[PDB]
Amino acid sequence: MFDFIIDFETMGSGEKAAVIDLAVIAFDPNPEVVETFDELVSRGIKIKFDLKSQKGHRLFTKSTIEWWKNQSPEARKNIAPSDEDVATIAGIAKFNDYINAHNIDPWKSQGWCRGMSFDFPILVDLIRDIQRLNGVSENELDTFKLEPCKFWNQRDIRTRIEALLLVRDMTTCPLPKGTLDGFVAHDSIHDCAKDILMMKYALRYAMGLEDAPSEEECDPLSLP
Amino acid sequence: MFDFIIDFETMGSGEKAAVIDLAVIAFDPNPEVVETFDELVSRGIKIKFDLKSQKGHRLFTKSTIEWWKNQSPEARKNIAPSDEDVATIAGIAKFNDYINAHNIDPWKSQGWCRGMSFDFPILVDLIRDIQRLNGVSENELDTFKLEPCKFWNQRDIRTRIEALLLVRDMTTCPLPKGTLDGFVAHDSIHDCAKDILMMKYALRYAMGLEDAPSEEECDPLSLP
Repeated sequence: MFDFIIDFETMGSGEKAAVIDLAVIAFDPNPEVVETFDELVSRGIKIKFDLKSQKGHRLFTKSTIEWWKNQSPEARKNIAPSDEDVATIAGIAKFNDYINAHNIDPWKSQGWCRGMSFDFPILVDLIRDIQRLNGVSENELDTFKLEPCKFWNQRDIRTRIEALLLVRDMTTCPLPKGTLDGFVAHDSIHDCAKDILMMKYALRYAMGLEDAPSEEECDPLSLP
Repeated sequence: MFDFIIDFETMGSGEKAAVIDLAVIAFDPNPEVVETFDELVSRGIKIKFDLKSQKGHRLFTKSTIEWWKNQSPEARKNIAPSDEDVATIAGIAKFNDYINAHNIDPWKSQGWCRGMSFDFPILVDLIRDIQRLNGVSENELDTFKLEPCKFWNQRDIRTRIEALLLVRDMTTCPLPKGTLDGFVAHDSIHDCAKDILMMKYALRYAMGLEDAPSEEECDPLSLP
């Protein structure tokens, strides 16, 4: 029984926000199982969307367009159009296929993102497109069976880590030295891998299966 | 500096969902203060929405209507129209007034709901309505200064309680005897006060400030 992480890059903010990419990784919640960076990254997939086709269908917020304009050249590159872009209806199909193929229990697994109010409402809006394509009226939408986890099993990453470490406003977690060797800063799959690791080590410390390293004794990439 | 909790009752699922009421309670995050049920309730407010005014504007989901059809008559009484009903712009104004009168810091306070992907997107869609009321286009909405907490300060109650107690899928917390004395079933404000109390004590049981009551020696309104 694996859990999973998801993370969207978008051009807007609400549940109809134009989506740039969607990274997802299944992982083992067992506190004594410490899945490493490389295997997490390898198990993960990145679904990349065709932005143009969402014009007229999804929401390009201008305060987000400008935000992207000011970001770094390598961050802007990761979000440029490429030949791997897929329509959103193809992307959500790929997303469901990954879940069905990766030991996710529809009733017992948990889904995680860095801000539940952001990724899950978009995810669900995309899954609702699956029913809209099949002619379902908006007020008759019912995606309870199509969703990758039960809604009461979505989980917020900021809330988890902050609660595990008992430090208000602390939503990252230091990892032992070299845990993030091979990290590429604007690789969607890596970002989810680091968040998976930070949540596992927070779980081990709060249980007492290892101790929090020092500032000079931990991978500096894990340090806010 | 207080934190706050919110909770809608709705007739719908997405961010456009038809709203029935909105309970909100400002409360003290500090562990060493245990505020009583009676003062939490007395600090809370309930905004009840006029359902008829939302027909054609907000989403009435068939399966949510059917789920309401099957609740007890006590639960359904809260749904019926009432003299205290307000238009959605009126209720979001009242919500903003309550937040402004109750020691909430925009940059530091944390907002709480049972299911971050449910209430906060509806809250934000109601606040967006303020900007559409001003003639702002959908693609130029920007509610960042209007939101009661910053988006990264939203927090999920299910994730919190489960993290503090270290039991997978345990989203309630046992309370010492008499803690819920006075609880009235299906009172929107009472439910939020219960959740504030369950979050506080879960923090205390994690910090060693008290030991959890035994399943026989706890308030039975806190059991699963």
